[PDB]
Amino acid sequence: SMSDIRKDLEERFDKLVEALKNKVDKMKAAFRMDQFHEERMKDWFKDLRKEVEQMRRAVRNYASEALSKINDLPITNDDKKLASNDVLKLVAEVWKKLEAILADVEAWFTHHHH
Repeated sequence: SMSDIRKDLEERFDKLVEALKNKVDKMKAAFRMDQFHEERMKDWFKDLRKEVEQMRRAVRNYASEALSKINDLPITNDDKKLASNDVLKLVAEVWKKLEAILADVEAWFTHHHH
């Protein structure tokens, strides 16, 4: 069924978001506003952008597989397109959440620093 496919996809998306958030939160709690820590944020931001890229890659892989499952269902082509539309909406929402996490910690450090 459609809802199973959707529900399972959204659960994977939510795990990526939780995992990214955990990584960012734990850095902020370890962060002291001193020099050693300041000079390292450049590299840590570099590594966080790689992480986001890797998760956006996972997002495409997970969505491609959901679309595969949808296209195997005994439903009309019209219904398949409606389903893929719903998948694409879920993809847009996990993208937005992943990008906000990154944007938010980048703003936290700029603001911490000004």
